[PDB]
Amino acid sequence: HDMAGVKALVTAGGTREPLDPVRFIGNRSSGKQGYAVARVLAQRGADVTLIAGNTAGLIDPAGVEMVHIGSATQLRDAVSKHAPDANVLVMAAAVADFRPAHVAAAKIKKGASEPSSIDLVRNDDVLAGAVRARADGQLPNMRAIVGFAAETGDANGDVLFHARAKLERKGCDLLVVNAVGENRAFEDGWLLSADGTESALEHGSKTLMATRIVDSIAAFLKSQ
Amino acid sequence: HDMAGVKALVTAGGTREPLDPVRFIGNRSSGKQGYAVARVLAQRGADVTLIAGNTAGLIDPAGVEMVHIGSATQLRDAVSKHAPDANVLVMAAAVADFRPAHVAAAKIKKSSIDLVRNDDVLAGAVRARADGQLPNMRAIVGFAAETGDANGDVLFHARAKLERKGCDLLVVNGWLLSADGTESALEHGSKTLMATRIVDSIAAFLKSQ
Ligand SMILES: Nc1ccn([C@@H]2O[C@H](COP(=O)(O)OP(=O)(O)OP(=O)(O)O)[C@@H](O)[C@H]2O)c(=O)n1
Ligand SMILES: Nc1ccn([C@@H]2O[C@H](COP(=O)(O)OP(=O)(O)OP(=O)(O)O)[C@@H](O)[C@H]2O)c(=O)n1
Ligand SMILES: COc1ccc2[nH]c(C(=O)O)cc2c1
Ligand SMILES: [Ca+2]
Ligand SMILES: [Ca+2]
Repeated sequence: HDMAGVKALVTAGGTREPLDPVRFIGNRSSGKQGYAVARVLAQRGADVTLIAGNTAGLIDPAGVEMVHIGSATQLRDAVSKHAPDANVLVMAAAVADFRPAHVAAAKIKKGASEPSSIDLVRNDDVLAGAVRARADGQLPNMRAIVGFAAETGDANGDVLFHARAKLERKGCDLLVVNAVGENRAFEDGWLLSADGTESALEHGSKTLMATRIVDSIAAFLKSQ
Repeated sequence: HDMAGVKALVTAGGTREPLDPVRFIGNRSSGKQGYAVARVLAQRGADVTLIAGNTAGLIDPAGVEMVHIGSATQLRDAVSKHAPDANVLVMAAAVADFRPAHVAAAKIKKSSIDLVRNDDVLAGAVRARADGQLPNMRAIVGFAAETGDANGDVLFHARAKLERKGCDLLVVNGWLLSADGTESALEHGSKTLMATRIVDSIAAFLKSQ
């Protein structure tokens, strides 16, 4: 029970930026990977609370207090509220970077006219505010902040050169890059610790992936 | 088994228009209504093909030919390949009306997005039949999604949609509008009963033909 006596808060799923009651803007996270690690935590003795975004269809993990949100701002409101109680923070949510400038209260009808263009307004970075909040002494309880990253690589640089920067810019303790697995085929794995450790993530299932991460988390709490 | 020897084509769920590998634009359909009709359809003897977009984790109906799609262009092309074989088309998919002007092949690293309209598949099916490309098509069904405003009721707007679209039946959400001008109400029973009233209403038409 390596995680006995730990209150752990995790975010999972992808957020939806409404355009109107029906249309919206999204990121392609199923949420399964985030659910998978919270489930392991509960297994290792951890006190888990799950903020989940649009992951319905998935079954609620046993022993985990669940809270549901929809927009990316609804996430920030949810995270801010439960955060000063948690010992560990895990942000496996694919949070939307932007949202429509205005939301109509009703459906927008399809016209025979040059389809207009959607202007955008930036959403609050939840993980960056939490590093600041702790840094400002607002988190006496927080012992661990874990991020998740997706990188493909550009001609600026590969997938790996890109997330050493993101780890340095966001300032979290561990960063999981390219870490979602496959149970079906065609469905780079990299753990970046804050020590400069670049342990690679074995290609495998969501569970072994989820196990290695909590495995990587526990060690840190012991080093602390 | 009133639907013996009937080839039937169904769409259900929603489409997703890529922005890049990760971001996309969609709708909020469950797919439940369409899956329910294909299910009821199969029960009465139909050769069912389900072109299915985004759902809530729904399970593929059985005895149903399934086709899975993501974008709306993937749907149009999916419907076109399978259309000349069917005797009935049921267009319960919530199809995206537009898609991004540009799609990135890789992730966009951290404004305004320009848009392009998607071809209206149901309208393309209604005229296609009128033009004699579908001797096999005997019934074409649309589904209306209305919230309403000050220009009219959810109800009025969709009297317009029946005339603009030109299909055999239009089911509004619970109400059902025939091409006779027939206007029926749907009791909010189970989606299973709604789907039952619907196929019953579809069947009635094929005899009136
Ligand atoms: N490009 C599109 C979009 C809609 N659909 C179909 O057209 C019907 C009408 O649905 P609705 O979205 O309410 O009609 P729209 O013409 O898109 O009206 P609106 O202005 O509300 O968007 C649905 O069966 C849907 O499957 C379609 O085939 N072609
Ligand atoms: N508004 C946001 C966006 C992301 N994150 C967190 O920051 C990490 C970065 O995820 P990713 O989307 O891959 O990177 P971005 O922050 O979007 O940066 P970029 O656009 O450069 O890829 C993730 O753990 C995510 O949960 C967050 O909480 N706040
Ligand atoms: C945008 O980056 C992504 C893309 C897909 C994803 N899936 C999951 C998951 O929780 O399974 C997380 C996640 C993040
Ligand atoms: Ca992003
Ligand atoms: Ca539409």
